[PDB]
Amino acid sequence: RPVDVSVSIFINKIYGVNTLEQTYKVDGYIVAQWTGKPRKTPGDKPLIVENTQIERWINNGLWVPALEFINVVGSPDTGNKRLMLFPDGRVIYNARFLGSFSNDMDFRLFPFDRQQFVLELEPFSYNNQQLRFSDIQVYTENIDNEEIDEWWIRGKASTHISDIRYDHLSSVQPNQNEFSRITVRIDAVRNPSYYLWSFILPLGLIIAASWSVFWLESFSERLQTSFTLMLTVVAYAFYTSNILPRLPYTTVIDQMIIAGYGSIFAAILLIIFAHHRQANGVEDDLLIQRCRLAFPLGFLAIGCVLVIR
Amino acid sequence: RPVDVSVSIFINKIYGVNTLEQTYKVDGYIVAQWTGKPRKTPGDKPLIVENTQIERWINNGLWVPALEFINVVGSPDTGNKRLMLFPDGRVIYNARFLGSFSNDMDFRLFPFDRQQFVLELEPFSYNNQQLRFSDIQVYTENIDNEEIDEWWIRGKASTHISDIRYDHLSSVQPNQNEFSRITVRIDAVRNPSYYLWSFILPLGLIIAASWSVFWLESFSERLQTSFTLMLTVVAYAFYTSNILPRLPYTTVIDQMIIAGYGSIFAAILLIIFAHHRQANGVEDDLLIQRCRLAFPLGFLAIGCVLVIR
Amino acid sequence: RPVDVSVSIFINKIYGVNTLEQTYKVDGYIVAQWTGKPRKTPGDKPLIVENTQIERWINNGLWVPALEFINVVGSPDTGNKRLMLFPDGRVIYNARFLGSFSNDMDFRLFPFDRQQFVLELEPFSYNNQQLRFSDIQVYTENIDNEEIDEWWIRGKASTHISDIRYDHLSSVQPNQNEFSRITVRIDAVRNPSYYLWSFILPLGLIIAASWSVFWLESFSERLQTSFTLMLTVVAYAFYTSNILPRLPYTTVIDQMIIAGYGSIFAAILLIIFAHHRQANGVEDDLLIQRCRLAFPLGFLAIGCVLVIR
Amino acid sequence: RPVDVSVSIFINKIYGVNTLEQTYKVDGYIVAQWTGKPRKTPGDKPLIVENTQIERWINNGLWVPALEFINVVGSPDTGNKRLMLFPDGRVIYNARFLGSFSNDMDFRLFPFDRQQFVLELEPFSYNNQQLRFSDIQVYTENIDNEEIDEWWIRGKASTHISDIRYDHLSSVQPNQNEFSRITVRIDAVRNPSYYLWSFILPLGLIIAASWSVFWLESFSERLQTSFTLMLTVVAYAFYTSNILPRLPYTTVIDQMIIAGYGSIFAAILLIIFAHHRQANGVEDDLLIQRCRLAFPLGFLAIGCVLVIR
Amino acid sequence: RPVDVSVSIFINKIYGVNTLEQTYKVDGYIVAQWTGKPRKTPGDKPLIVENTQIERWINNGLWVPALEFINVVGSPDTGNKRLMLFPDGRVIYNARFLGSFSNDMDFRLFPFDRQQFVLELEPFSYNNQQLRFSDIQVYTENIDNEEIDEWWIRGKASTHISDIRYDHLSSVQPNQNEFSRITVRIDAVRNPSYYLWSFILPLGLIIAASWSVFWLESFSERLQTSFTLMLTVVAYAFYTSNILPRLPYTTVIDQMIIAGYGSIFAAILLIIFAHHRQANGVEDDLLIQRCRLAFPLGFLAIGCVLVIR
Ligand SMILES: FC(F)O[C@H](Cl)C(F)(F)F
Ligand SMILES: FC(F)O[C@H](Cl)C(F)(F)F
Repeated sequence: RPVDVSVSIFINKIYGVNTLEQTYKVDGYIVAQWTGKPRKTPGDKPLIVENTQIERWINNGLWVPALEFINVVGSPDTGNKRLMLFPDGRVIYNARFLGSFSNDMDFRLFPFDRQQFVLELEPFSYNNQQLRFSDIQVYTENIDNEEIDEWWIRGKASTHISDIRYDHLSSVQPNQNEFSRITVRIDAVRNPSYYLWSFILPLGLIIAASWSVFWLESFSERLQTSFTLMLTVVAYAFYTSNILPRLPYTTVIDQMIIAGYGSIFAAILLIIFAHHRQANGVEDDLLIQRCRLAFPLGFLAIGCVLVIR
Repeated sequence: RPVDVSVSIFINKIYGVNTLEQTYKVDGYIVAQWTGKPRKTPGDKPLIVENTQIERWINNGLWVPALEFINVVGSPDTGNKRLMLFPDGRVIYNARFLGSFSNDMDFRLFPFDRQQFVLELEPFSYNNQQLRFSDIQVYTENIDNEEIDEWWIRGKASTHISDIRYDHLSSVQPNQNEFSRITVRIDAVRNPSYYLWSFILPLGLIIAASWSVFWLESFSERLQTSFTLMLTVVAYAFYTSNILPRLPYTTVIDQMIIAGYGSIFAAILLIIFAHHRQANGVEDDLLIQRCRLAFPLGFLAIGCVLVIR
Repeated sequence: RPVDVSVSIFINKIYGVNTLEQTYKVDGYIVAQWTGKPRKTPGDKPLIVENTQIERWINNGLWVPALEFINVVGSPDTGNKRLMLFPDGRVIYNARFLGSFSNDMDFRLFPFDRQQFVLELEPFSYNNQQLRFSDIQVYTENIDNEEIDEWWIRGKASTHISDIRYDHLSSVQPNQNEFSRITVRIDAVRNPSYYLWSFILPLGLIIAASWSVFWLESFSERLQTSFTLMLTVVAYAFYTSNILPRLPYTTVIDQMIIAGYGSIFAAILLIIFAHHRQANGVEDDLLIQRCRLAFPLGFLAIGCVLVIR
Repeated sequence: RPVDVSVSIFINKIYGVNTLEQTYKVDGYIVAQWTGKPRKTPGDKPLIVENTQIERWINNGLWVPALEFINVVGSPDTGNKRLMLFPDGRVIYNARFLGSFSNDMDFRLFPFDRQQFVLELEPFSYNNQQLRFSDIQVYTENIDNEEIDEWWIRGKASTHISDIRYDHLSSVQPNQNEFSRITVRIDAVRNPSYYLWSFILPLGLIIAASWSVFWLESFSERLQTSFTLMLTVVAYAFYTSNILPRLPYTTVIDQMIIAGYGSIFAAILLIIFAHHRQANGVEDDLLIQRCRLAFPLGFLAIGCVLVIR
Repeated sequence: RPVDVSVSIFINKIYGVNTLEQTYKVDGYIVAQWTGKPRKTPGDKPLIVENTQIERWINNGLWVPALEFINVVGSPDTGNKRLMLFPDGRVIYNARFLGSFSNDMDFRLFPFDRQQFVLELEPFSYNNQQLRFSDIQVYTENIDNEEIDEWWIRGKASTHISDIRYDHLSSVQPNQNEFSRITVRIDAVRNPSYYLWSFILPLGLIIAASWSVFWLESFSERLQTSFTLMLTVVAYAFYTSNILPRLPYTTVIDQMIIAGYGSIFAAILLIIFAHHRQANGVEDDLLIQRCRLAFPLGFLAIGCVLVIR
């Protein structure tokens, strides 16, 4: 009894990740085929109906089922519409769309995270007793120049037809509450180049050269240099957070920065201590200089336990 | 006599809080059911009317009352509309919406604020003598990975149908001035993660380490260094202001920063004081040295009386 | 002859002031009542016609005159429309609007300026021989938590019906160049809180401690520290300009910064001077030290004639 | 043979110059008058048609020619449309518009540039054999409290009606390839106030005090300080470009900053030279000190011959 | 059998490249000519149908094939539409458009990159058995004062009609899967001035002057300065990244900055090494001074082999 509808989704561009909103843009076309009461067409050739005309055929009683992108955020930008009406009953709906879609996204592993871009498609009014998805095909471009792309799309789309029970329906009871839903998935990993070389590396180099505070010979030189190193971290904190995507949690890079702030406060506690440890007023040289290769290990080992995954 | 309307609101996403404008975005569906004069439907089965076709039934006189979101800011983006016409009189309105909504929002406890996301729903044209809200259902998705969300939704939505006296009317007098209104409330708190770890903590380390100025032994070392400390607070003031939400009042971090400005201006006053307090130019190294844990308590006390609540 | 129309304007939110464009947003409702040729209504009860149906009645020849917001910038976002048609002739137009409005805005005393939010309403086609405004009512909410509002609405709203002569007309001549215009005024003052505590004050502490450059005892110390003070000002300029509203002129704050810029250059010239004022190559430490209160007073005096308002 | 069209343009606001896009915003009204087939109006008084109704009259065969703003960027926001239909034949089209317009804009003398704001209006479909522009009237308010205005309008609008021959037309040949085009010009200059006091002047004070490095005593003092002077220029470059208009070229202010970078690199090149020029290792203070007026004049001499215009 | 369509594309402005999205905007006209069943026109002169009227003529069965821009991103803003209906059958569609287009864009050689802006035009429904592009003419303005333009368009546009096989179709079989496609390409190179003079050059000047650490005479001086130089580079990274285009990879300038980061970390390592390389702990001033001409040549040699393309 229920009508079988065949869907094909051609994906043109996935662009513009919104990190705070957990959304993304997808441009492509959607195709839908189903079969109805056969029809008299001008010539025994299939009939083509574009854009403003489809509305007219609907007023004469053509059944064109509303298919909703569930995880889209607000009505998508619809390009051209097409009905290809075959004389032998079958009907093809073809539409181009650009829409900003929503999905759960964990950005904690930035810049080395993998994400999956999803489309969720479901009919708006007719349940699986009325309209069901027979099959789903998703086609993607084959990207070869992905090294100039922000994201490396990682493997072909996965498809998934299932049924959804909306328990709370104000309608009827026997199975009038289940709807048939297509789900498209595309896996991807982030192109970590720019973030590796232009952010991670110099943060290391800076945190590195911070240790070279201990090879200054007076105390006065060492503590005062600590305040210029101090400022540099704040500056580097400002630099990253202004360019990196805003998020509600700490990333890898964010943590290196918290680590950089610690190492600098750490030295200030010691440099000030070594000036006062033992009697004689001795700048505990017994302590410093031994720190010239103590801290680069202390930071680098107690820093080797950031396995938050 | 009055028409009874039953409302169901499905909430999909509450995102994009706007601090300055006091708004937030809500994507969902809204459902309204009422019963009218029973009807001839094709088959004794309910009738489904999608989108552009609803306008047609209106011109032939189907009564579909406009229900307005009172606390929206501008006409919402409405996705698919749907009428389900049952033969036994009952009528179901189903429409998807995305809208920017307004409510009172206090951000003084940032990053530890609790908010109320609110919806207020009321008919646009018909009073409670004519149309009244019978009951209200609000459904919320269940967030399990809340550690990657901007906001933690805290408990299920509370609702309240109420009545409103509109004083200034051009209509008539006998009981023609009250309207039926749904009010949905959702409580939520901010995910304080990114801000404790990447803002509060280094502000402490910076504000703490400002104090290590008193462990320099020269006067020249002490006064000149605090000016490097001065630059560091403005840079940190600059960092915060660029990333934290724009507001028309001071937050806690805002106050700590001013305290940071004070702690350093205060210090410059003592350093200059202890050098000329006593006769002969003897540097009062009793005031200094006493300051080495005088300030870590004074600030830590005058900031421990930021109990403004 | 001319139709008297009674207007009521309900204001919900005045938000989103744009300083550079001198615009602001207003959300509210508008009511217009006038009386025409009496009508057949279903029941002796008034007829309610919403949204898409109003357009229909215009085509059957119903007169609904277009009332234009003079100072709106672009087509306002119209929410729900409603006609209330009375059997006794009279007609009530009700529509919700959100719109961006323009008015002259002087921001020179920022953050201590007062602005007035203005609405200017005038019919689009019909002069006052045809359509004139009988009376105008403006209703505004009671801001109770005004300490959490950015703008303090200061006294209830002002109203004023008037007539406007359009000299340059391509029409006729006979007093057909005058139009009936409602002009709503709302005065408001800026909540100067955030800017005092987080901008004016720390700028003071910074400008003040600039003066403590004269209590360094060396010439090298005094001269070299001022270059750091210099850096501290440029830094503070960047903090302010990036956060404060952008304008085509200098504000109060904009000037303080220029003063700090001056004072440091003033200090640099003295600090470099007292090193060469007297013969012997002796530092006129009479001059400096006089400066420990020449600048804190001199700057504070020739800068205390900042009665520029 | 051709229909004469008389145009009136009332300009309400010119705002929002986009420096990078070379565009500017214009709010106003446009009025076009022509004379046609005399007509029956209800009563012997002219007829008014508003908004949605103009379309209806177009369908019963009223000619209202589409007039295109040639240098607009994308379809403009048309507020109200109004048709005034005269019994003696004349037809007056009155429409309010807000649109983003384009013109070549050279911003190289910023902040001392003059721009001319242009409107170009031409019929979309009809040539000068068919439709021609009779006259163009442009009405502008006179902005007198121009001191809070970003731009000083250098007098009332100039116009130029001409004919434009389009080579590549797919139409017919004998004189059917020329179109009637109005060109409105408004001249204006930028108010250099804000940019003089808040950008030009403190850059001068800083570039000036940069020179006060030659008045430090040891070579260590002299060289170590210019690296802080260096940091200061970079801090100031950042301040400007983040607030000043975005462009594809160097401005005046841009160059001042390049000059400051030069002066400081120049001083370092000299400071290091005067230290090793002679044998004995003796400090060549003949070269230094002479530089105390070499740079303050050299920059001020080689910098007042920037007659690049 | 198939209809020949002759296309003309007039390009008005190419503006607003989005580096991240790999998009750019194009304003222009499109003209399409084909010949159909001849027609009786009012007078024996061609008929002009504008905008809303074209819509009407379609509903009575005028064939106007919808032509889609393949690589536009979202529904472009259609300006005026015009049908010119000739009596001898031919039909000309002319419409103005503004749209955002996508193409692969490689920005690695910034600011010296070349881009080609492409337009790809193809019918939405009709194959080359039904509709084909006969010829394509492309018209571009001649940029004469191109020195104020961000992009230099380099030569006339190249065009190419070709045919496209779509494999995955549910439609017909005998040659029914191929579509006709116009492809326009426009070459352009970037105006490298502003980025050369305001970014590359002062970056050189700073990276150079960084080297002058080796001419300070104390170890204390040389090392403490490296930390101030360190700060200057972080500042300069922030300035560039905030002003320059966002990309997913490192550019030439991004590389210069990493080099400055390296050179400074390089020196810190040597300065600290030269202090302990030799026995006695005496500063190996042999290594130093040799470094005064090691780095400007070493950096200039191993950095002139960044021919990475
Ligand atoms: F306040 C400062 F941080 O400003 C900039 Cl980044 C510095 F350090 F270069 F001066
Ligand atoms: F960074 C260096 F310039 O050192 C500190 Cl921040 C200054 F500016 F005070 F000199």
